[PDB]
Amino acid sequence: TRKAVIGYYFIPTNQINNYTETDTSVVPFPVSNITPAKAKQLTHINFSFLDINSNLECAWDPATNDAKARDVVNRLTALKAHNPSLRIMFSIGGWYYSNDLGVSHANYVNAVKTPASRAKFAQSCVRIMKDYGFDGVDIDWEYPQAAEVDGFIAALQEIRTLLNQQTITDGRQALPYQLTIAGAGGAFFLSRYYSKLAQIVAPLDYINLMTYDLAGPWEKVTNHQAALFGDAAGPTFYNALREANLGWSWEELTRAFPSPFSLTVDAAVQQHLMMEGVPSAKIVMGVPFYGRAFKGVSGGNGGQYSSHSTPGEDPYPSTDYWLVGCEECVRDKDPRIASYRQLEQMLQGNYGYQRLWNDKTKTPYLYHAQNGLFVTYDDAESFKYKAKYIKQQQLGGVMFWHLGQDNRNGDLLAALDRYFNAADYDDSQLDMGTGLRYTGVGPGNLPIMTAPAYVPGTTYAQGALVSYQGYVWQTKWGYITSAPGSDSAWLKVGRV
Amino acid sequence: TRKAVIGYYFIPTNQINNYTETDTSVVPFPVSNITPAKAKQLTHINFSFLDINSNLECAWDPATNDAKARDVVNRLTALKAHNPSLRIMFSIGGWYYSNDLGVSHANYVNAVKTPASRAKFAQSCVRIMKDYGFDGVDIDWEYPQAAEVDGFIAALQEIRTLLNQQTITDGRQALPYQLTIAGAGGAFFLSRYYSKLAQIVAPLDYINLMTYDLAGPWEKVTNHQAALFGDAAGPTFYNALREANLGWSWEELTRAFPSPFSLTVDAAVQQHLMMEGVPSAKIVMGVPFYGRAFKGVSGGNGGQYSSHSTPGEDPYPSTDYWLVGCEECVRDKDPRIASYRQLEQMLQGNYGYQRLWNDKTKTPYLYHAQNGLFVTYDDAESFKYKAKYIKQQQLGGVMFWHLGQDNRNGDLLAALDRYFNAADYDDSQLDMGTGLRYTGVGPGNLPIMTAPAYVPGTTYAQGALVSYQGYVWQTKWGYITSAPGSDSAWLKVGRVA
Ligand SMILES: NC(N)=NCCC[C@@H]1NC(=O)[C@@H]2CCCN2C1=O
Ligand SMILES: NC(N)=NCCC[C@@H]1NC(=O)[C@@H]2CCCN2C1=O
Repeated sequence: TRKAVIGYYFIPTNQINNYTETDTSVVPFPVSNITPAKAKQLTHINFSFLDINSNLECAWDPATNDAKARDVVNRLTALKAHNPSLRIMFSIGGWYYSNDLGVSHANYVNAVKTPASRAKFAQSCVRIMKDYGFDGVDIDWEYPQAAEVDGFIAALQEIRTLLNQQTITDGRQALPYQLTIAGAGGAFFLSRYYSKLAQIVAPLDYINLMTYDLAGPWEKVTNHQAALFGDAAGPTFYNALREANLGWSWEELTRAFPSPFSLTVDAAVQQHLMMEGVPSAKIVMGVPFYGRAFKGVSGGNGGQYSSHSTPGEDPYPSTDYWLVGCEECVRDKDPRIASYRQLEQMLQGNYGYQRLWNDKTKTPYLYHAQNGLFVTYDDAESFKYKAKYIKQQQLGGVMFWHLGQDNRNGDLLAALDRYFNAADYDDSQLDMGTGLRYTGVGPGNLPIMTAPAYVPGTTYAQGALVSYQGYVWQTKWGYITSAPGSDSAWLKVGRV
Repeated sequence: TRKAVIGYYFIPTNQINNYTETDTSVVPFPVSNITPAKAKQLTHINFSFLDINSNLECAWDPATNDAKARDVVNRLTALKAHNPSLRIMFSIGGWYYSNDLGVSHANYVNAVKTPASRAKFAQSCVRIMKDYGFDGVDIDWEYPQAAEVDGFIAALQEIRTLLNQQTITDGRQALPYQLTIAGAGGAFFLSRYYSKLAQIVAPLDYINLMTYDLAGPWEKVTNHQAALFGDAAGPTFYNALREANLGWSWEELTRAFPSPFSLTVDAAVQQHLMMEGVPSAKIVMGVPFYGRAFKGVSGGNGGQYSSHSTPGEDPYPSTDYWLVGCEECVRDKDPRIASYRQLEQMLQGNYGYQRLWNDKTKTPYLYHAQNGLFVTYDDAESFKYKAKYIKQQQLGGVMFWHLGQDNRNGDLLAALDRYFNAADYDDSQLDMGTGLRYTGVGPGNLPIMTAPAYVPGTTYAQGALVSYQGYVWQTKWGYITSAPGSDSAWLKVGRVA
């Protein structure tokens, strides 16, 4: 099965309202930049972002010029002429609109509240999809909280019901309408809805993990924002999942959620695979087409794992654009984020940056020894290991933010496509390294094991293993006189 | 309120059937050994044991001569003439009958299954109670677990309803019929029903904790079987309550159930107190009137916390009776258990035992340097600390197993009564020691705390404390923008006044 390659196309309301493909000063990345070749390397483009309004319906920014919006969307759907598998999805939400303190947060909470609010909301998503010509719905609420999760799940189920009906009504069996969400790629936010992951993923074609922004100026020490595996020399974090609303025992929580742990892409993927009912084929690994920069770092590990003096607030609370050579940072008034396109230009500009590589995390980073700057980012090299992991772990594919950040030749996208699809690319010998793997074990990823059938009437010693009801169990202490599932002394440790 | 003093009177079916008060080789402990003085020192006598038959009703062992059974019980209820507060309870169950692998275990599981079975069983308990002249029902199922607990709770509730009505019918308001159970005194068995303790205890007058047998040959390291407090030098154990179906977070489980921990009497009592809705007044501390012996122990620490070579199978699989001076052990065929009566004799018999004391656990022990023996037991001195604990912790009283093991003068029973009631006993200056106390805190026994009210729309740093919906909450990590409650970021740490 072809791996999904999902790229976000984000365009601010002012750029839509002033849309032009001939003046990068107004619209830095117009649709025309997505050439036929690039359209063929994508399976999905997530047009972003739409929102949920006070009327609790899916809707465009109230300030959007609808006729201009329709034309931009039509340009995107026109790309399907070059790739019959291409889908132009539209994304609802994003951090700005939906975070707990975001401008539209209450609308998300209220829209999933009742059977009626959900029906109205689901209907609006499908109506918007059909009216503008989109191929599916992607919801990026960052993020529903424990008490809102059942409502969220029910809303997704409703949209799924309506989309499947629309697929048949439109004769779209060959390319069914889809439903996806952008899911948390870090344990802290993930813990909000983790316990009900299976129910959340059931109505989805994919859950696209935001497995990046795992480091930022909001953290005390610099770190890689999307390390594939862990580096023992780097910072470790509290494993929030042990506090998720699971109802599991201490042994179960402990074995599934070691703490502290390394916040990496592998951790997030493995945490999802640990839940039963969450299929690897629906998990999509997100990757960033941008880097995060920090100032005020010290030497010793090339800028890595160092204290820093970078403001963590949004918007950037200063006028000091200190990321040397980053012209896009001046345009966007924030030196803490730089597109791969800009970083590549900074590297060939002799600005004082050294490109270094961490072979544990399998990610590159820049160090500016003169100015004390550190940049964590991803590139065509880190993408080889992530692509191999996606294939080995049988994931659904890759997602990335965002298309306008790739370089002019579309090298990052081309690399992802190459790694999955090129007949002459062979990563059989690619060394995945010795970085730390997440070793938690849960209901969903128990190892295959064998053990004698449990025998009623037998008394078991501590550490004994038996098979019962299709799983292998081990005793937590001795003199066990009742059965697995009915005596708490038994721990499920394997399957089959 | 007077503290309860609940003593078991256990008599095997063969002794009932050949009951005699003039031949200790047939009946070692006849009822006649309970004088008026002893009757006045007790508040309850738990006659044991009755069972639950295949008809799922309370019943005597089928092999019991009924007339002889009534005569033994009559000797016990006649003691009431000497103490108007005394109750002769009858106990249903016990280890032999009710353990998972016991001969009658199925009957316990099936009797509590449905409204009909529970009604039938509860009616039979009250019928036996009235027919034989008992003053209450005590159930000692060791122990219900899983799906059985809800049924058990409903059966207890049903018996309570029937007893209360019987009390009114009989005009027994001055000494109402009572309902109690023997409860696990250790976390492993306690974990079976721990999550529903409040519901189990609601219909009871008392839950009598079997806070003994916390050490035994079944364990690789010798230890005190009923330490009041812990000795950091002794063995520690996995806290099984961490595995009960409580629905608590990892932090809550860890805070409530330190692990490994010292299996002590204080741990069991504190573990019950940690659960919301379990009143200290209903908690009864059990104590043993017998000791457990180990052979093959090493020198150095008086036989304490040493490897040993003591058989663990039951029955005692050997014919070797190695507990020096213990002839009772010969009569009963097991050198691993001895009554306080017999142990006291071994101490007056110049057999080479040293009586030592652990000032952390507040318990005595015997050490036979010559033969490599260790005996853990309780005596009048250890009962001083336990009785003071009962008073300080406002527990309902003390329970013990069993009356036949006290010495002929009834000194252990006399000591307990004295510690609770004698005007001439003063423990105000008795030092409880520095042994390890159980310090778990449960979401159901949080301290009063004070914090600013939670402000919606605020972002909280790690470790911040706020008050919200009756509790004080602490954040487990930073940048918290969610409200306290089920949300993973917040931990209930205190109660708002
Ligand atoms: N200015 C900053 N931080 N840019 C990085 C934006 C990362 C971007 N934010 C989002 O909310 C969407 C949700 C879907 C995935 N997204 C992103 O990667
Ligand atoms: N021979 C031995 N092991 N004697 C110790 C028996 C302890 C005794 N056993 C039980 O089942 C009753 C239930 C009520 C309290 N019990 C005991 O202490």
